[PDB]
Amino acid sequence: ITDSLAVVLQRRDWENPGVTQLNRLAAHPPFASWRNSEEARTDRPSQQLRSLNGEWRFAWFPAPEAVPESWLECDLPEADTVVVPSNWQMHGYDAPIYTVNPPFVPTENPTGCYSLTFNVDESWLQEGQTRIIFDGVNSAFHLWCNGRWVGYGQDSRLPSEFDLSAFLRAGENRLAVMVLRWSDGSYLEDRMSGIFRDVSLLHKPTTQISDFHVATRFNDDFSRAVLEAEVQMCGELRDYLRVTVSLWQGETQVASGTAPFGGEIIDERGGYADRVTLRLNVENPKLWSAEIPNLYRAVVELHTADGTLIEAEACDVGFREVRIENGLLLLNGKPLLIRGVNRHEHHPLHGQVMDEQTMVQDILLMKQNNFNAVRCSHYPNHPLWYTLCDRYGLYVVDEANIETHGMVPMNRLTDDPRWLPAMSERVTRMVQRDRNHPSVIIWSLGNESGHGANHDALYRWIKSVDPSRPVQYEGGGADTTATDIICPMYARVDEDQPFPAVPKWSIKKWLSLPGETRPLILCEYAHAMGNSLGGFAKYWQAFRQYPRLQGGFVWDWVGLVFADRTPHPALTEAKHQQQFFQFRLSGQTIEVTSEYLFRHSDNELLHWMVALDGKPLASGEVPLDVAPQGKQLIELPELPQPESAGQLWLTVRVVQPNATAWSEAGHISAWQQWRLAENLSVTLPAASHAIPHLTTSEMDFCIELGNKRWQFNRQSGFLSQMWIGDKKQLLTPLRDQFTRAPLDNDIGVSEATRIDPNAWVERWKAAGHYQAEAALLQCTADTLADAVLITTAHAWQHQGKTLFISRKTYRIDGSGQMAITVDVEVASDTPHPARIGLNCQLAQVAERVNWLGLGPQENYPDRLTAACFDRWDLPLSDMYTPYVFPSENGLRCGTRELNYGPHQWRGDFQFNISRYSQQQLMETSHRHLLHAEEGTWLNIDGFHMGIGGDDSWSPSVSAEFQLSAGRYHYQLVWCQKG
Amino acid sequence: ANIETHGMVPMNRLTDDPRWLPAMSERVTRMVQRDRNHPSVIIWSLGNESGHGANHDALYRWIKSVDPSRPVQYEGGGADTTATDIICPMYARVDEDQPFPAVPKWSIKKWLSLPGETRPLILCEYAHAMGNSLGGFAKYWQAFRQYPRLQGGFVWDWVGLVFADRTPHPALT
Repeated sequence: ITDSLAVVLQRRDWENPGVTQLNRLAAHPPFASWRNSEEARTDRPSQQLRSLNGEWRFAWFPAPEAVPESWLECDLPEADTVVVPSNWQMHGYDAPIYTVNPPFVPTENPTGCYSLTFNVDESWLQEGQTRIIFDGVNSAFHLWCNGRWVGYGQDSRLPSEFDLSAFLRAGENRLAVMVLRWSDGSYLEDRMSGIFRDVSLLHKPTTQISDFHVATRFNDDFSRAVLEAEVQMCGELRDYLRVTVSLWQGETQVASGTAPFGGEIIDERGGYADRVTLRLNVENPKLWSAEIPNLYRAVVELHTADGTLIEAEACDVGFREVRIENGLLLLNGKPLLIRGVNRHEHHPLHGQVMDEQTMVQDILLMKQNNFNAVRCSHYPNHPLWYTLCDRYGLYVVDEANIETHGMVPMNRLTDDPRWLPAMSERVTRMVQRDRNHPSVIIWSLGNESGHGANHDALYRWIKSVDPSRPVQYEGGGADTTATDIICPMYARVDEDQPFPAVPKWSIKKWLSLPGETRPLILCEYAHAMGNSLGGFAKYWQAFRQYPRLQGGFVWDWVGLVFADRTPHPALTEAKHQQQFFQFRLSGQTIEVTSEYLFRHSDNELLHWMVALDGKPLASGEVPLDVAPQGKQLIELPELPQPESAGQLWLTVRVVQPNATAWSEAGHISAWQQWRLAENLSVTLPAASHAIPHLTTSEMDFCIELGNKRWQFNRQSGFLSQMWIGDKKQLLTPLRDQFTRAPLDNDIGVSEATRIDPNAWVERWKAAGHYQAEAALLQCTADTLADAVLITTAHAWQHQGKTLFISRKTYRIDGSGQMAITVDVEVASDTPHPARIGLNCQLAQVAERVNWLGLGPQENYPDRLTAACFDRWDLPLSDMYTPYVFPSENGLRCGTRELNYGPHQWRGDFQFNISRYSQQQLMETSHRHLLHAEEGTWLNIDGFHMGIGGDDSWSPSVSAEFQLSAGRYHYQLVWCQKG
Repeated sequence: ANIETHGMVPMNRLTDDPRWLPAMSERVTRMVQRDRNHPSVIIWSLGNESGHGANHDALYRWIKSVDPSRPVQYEGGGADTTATDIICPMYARVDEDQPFPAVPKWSIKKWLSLPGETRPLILCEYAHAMGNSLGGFAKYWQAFRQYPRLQGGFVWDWVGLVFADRTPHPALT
């Protein structure tokens, strides 16, 4: 018959861009079909919305032409039971991976056959309309109900609704869903097939609310608002039908309106008889923002003239105005600063199935790290996400599910009018679904699809239908006519990237180009792959200095956190750079500037502390009373002035004494540190009575002092062994190190098969930095009046070229201390080294690492503003960052003192300490393959290269963070317990 | 024009007074009447350091009516008033803002991109050459070459960059 798979799978609707759906209902805001208005007002669950999530029968087939006809009537015997909201590649049916003919898809199209057997009660079948809703099905699908074909759907990321009234019988019914892995829609979504979102049954009355959308208008000072609500009905029109729209603040009704159906005259033929526009006046409305997410409840009742209710719908309403004025994006008249992050829908252990608790955890983490905006990365999200962003407060950019980055002209589809219908569906249905949410402030036309005329047409469509929101689009150079905002991807603060026909100007230069008036917000910046986010403070200095630089979205929230939502160290950096209080020090006065636009600092307390080399001396706490965008002066008490040598540090932090909806009591939101005053140590070490004794064989230099011994290998010139009593302290000799295990930013997109030679790791490998051999040049050993002096000279050579020369002096005096001075010259023509330091493997393993230096968390020369100077004590495992792909990690900069076991190192250095060598980190592909080595590897660097982070496919370490000086000096004193 | 009232304490006390409009108008109109035929003259300047009054706007409009072939520039009242076709700051810096009250000296890069600003920027005075000076000149010229609407400037005091006997200062190199 006509419902057999032979007839249905004959036109190949999945290989036709002109067919994106069959028998699919219109798009609309989410509906519950409440039959009592009190349940709609309180958002209570509706008896008319029945979830079909749960156990479904599933079968897998290599191609759609391999499914037996009997599947249409009876469930297959070998079918496996699954939970329907899921991806079938989480169950071992076909292999998904991360990674040609625009209309055609491969003939071997993996096919999932879902089926459900369910009861429909008689009341639903007696009257009204029953529909099935698929919140998301990846690629395309065909639907059968009790063996009769219903319809066809595409656009995985938006709901597909089908009228099931004529197909449902009494009692048991069977739904059969054939889901294809690829369709023509895959060319706009350029894996992970299946029914990955919720499946529901909705019952509406015969006459019903088919649509409704709300808008807010304000006077000049936002003290008066008009809420306009347009309501569309479908069904049989009657003269007694009424629509009431009521607005509620809590349990208090603030406005209400009622009217029959029939709108104003639109043109010569009249108006809409099935539509009604109600206008509600709200005096002094509580405005919605991310800082204070004030919400109202709008209840739309379709009833009769006498008063019996037919059906009720409801939504949350936020009174807020978004507009671009004089080149500035304003919310409620104030210029926004977007502290945004890009976020994909990725469950920690369920693929693309997003549940409520994961969303709440993510929102809490983002708000706790000073994010106020989120970008729906390249497709519309679960509808619950927008509700949660309304309720907690987060600016949302809603993005159409259009992504054609694989195209070689890259606008081949988006400049073709034959693809205009498919793109128009993906834009219009998203706008029709999500236009009522106050959190959604910007529409995005999609991601990386070039710039065609379809983009301009859809941009103009959105501007006509919804003028309340700006439209942004990155594509064709991030500044085309299809965007209201210049929205570059990974443009840099100061350095231009003049690519042909799509240059990435520096954002400062981009703002001032001839004729350019628009605000600039980066849709993607600060790529967080691996050990990254160097140079973030430069971006935020630019954001705060330039009015039309209004922020951006950091790429990949999850990423800034691990899959289990464990935070990356760079997240701390972001939290510090995006904090809402800026601090200035002048003498003994702290100026606190609030970066809040709307809220007073009513839950803010300023704690301060003064410390000398990590030892606290004075502290206090001052309540903050700062108006939005205002300033508060805090005069400090007379600060201590110690006579003891050391450097005075003043730390201030902002604490929230009370808990909020998103933070616990005592939450730290902002902080800042200053150097107050330094006293130089002029006290001399008391002269010792003993003198270290030197013994010289041809093999080694041996120095003895009490129970301590130092042995230098004369063949190699390096300190080879150390003895306390009779215990050897070293496993590997202390030797110069100029390389690091490459980071994701060092590697770039360089591949073993496809080498990119501009990458840092490629330049280091070609120069022979990893294969350079140390050759001893001079070695002298002398006894002074009160010490022993060892001097060595080493040259590193590769293929006849000297890359580095290291000259070192070792002074061992009568107190047991060993001072090491290192002077290194680097050839100007070799690539700048990743580091200049010393490396050794300590024989003993200790539980704790103590250090007077910067920050508790890993910090680097170009990512260290969020670290504070103090005395830190951590477990050894806390000194290693478990990046998925192993690399150099765990460095602590600005370190004056390091204590590990019985060993102390003093000076001015960076260090990392771990159980993994740089060699093992380089040669291990995944972090689970790492194995702890016998002792502790210590890397003490005098100098270290920046890590970059602007992007991960080109060098991004700024010149001020490269080791280009050519000559380098450092000193470190090594002593033991005594 | 030979208009310079930098000693005034409101500093636009004379140039905002209509009783001084005739005297200023003579100094502007007679200069334009004398020098309008020279091809080397490409920009008219309304004077130096006189605040910003309504007389400046009136004389700017006069020049635009009489001689539309040349742009009119004026530093005064913040170097970006309605009496100038060019943002012409005095000694504004490449990267560091100097936010003085009511006459801020923005960084030139920031000055270009202020909301609503469309004009080119040319510094009428920069790189003060008193004594051993001209450090940071390369920063100015890196900014000039990077930014299209940063179109250069005039170094202060040719003679100065040279001594009185025209012997060259090292910074001239």
